[PDB]
Amino acid sequence: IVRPVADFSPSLWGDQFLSFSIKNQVAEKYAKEIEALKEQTRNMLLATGMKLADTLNLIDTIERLGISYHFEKEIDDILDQIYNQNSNCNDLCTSALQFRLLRQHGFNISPEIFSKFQDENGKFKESLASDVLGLLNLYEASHVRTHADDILEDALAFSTIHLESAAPHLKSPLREQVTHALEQCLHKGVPRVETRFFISSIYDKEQSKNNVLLRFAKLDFNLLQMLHKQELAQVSRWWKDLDFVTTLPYARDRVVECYFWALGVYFEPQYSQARVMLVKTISMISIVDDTFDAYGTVKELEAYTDAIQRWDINEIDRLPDYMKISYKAILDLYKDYEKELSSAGRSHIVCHAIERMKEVVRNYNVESTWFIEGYTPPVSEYLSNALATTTYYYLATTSYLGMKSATEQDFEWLSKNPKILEASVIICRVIDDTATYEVEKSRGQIATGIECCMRDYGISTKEAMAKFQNMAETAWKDINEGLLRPTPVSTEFLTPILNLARIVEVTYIHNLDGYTHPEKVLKPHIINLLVDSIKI
Ligand SMILES: O=S(=O)(O)C[C@@H](O)CN1CCOCC1
Ligand SMILES: [Ca+2]
Ligand SMILES: [Ca+2]
Repeated sequence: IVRPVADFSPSLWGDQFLSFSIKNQVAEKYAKEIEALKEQTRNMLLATGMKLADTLNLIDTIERLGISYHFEKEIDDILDQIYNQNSNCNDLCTSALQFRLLRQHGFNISPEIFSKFQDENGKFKESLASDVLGLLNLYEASHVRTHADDILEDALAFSTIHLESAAPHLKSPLREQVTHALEQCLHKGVPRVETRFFISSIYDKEQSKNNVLLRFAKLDFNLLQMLHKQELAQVSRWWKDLDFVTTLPYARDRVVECYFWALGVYFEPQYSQARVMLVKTISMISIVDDTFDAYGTVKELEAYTDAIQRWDINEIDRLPDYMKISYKAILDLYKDYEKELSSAGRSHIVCHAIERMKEVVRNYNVESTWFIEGYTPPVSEYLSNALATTTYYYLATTSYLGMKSATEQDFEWLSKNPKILEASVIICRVIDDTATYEVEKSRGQIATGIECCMRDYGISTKEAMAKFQNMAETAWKDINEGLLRPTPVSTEFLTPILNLARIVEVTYIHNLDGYTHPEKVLKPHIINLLVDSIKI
């Protein structure tokens, strides 16, 4: 059997993450000062007689500084108050910020708040073109619309064209904030990534910065980073001891990139166990993906697929040696999961992730069959198979395993493919297909999403690209509506799904695959998040 030529670049990281020993002295000093700064900051939030604009800016700053997870109660109480008071009487900057912060937190504030800023056409008054802070907040707000917010249809185009026009002459760091925003809006960004940029590039350079907040933000960021580095070392040791690097050399070695993905889903200390479990899964299904894609024969993949469905160590003999390696590791990983959850009495819930893995692997096999037969399905049939092969139903389910307050009813809700999950899956599917179209067309993949789309509708590659973009825009409006209260499950279980969508946007920015090619996109992120501390 002549296998295909391996052409994945090695891990760019070597072992620089394998061993990290926390300096307990520094950690305890940071935590002790953070405790004091946390209380000071709580008192800023609870201060009476604050103006609306002042309150919204405080909340926004604390969120962008990445320290709002300390104040979920306080911030919710305040936004709820603001939501229920309906004092509609402000300027563009405050109105746009009010709208965004309320919507991001699930408060269904009416988009009518923007009507005073528009003419009879629903087009924004061009007289606002010289209000940069208004334009910026409108811009950010434009990204949180649902299907009921067509009044905001023009906001993105309007704010973008005038922000671009104004940017070169703005003072710093406002210029850099505007420029960054035009490239990466806050709502669709990975929170830690935007937080790192905001702290170091913007807030630290603001003449008006609050010193208590800056200090709090730098210490908290660097302390959590210590945890993230301990987690990544622990995960690096686990991966090294699997040695897929050598025994399965055909597969992408990207456990660091997988950790960045898990960090994007949640960064908070309380999700440490959830994070470690998740990254192991992303890493392992990545192995399986490359087994189907870039190594295994048709006959081999059939056997592998059927053994996964049956899920039993007795099936290993029916597999080639190299497939036995990953197959035992997969079964082992889930036994580890059950054991790790045993003391919380939550072992039983692991079955949900297992069934989603089986689903993924079934659809991998279908994808291979199609490729071998040279079959180009209609878009509907393509999607019925390729949505699961994003792995996103699977990763979302996996993300709940370590979350201590996840219940059976939460998994039951997720198992029904709720709308917010479906949207996140679609975004991953259509962005991936837009980015990887030309590469996979050269590899002979006649069953790529874009190809299917072209042949089905009889349209050019350009028009097919656009239709997929539309599906992405539709899906983000669905995610946004999916966050509005009342929510079908607690918000804590929506945020990972939202964050999975963000990860797509961030990983495939400027239409390239940053997971397969981490050097351009992911590498600076990983360095900013997991190598370099923020200089204090
Ligand atoms: O290279 S593609 O195969 O087109 C896209 C893959 O990166 C998708 N998987 C890989 C493993 O991590 C989860 C997503
Ligand atoms: Ca693949
Ligand atoms: Ca793909």
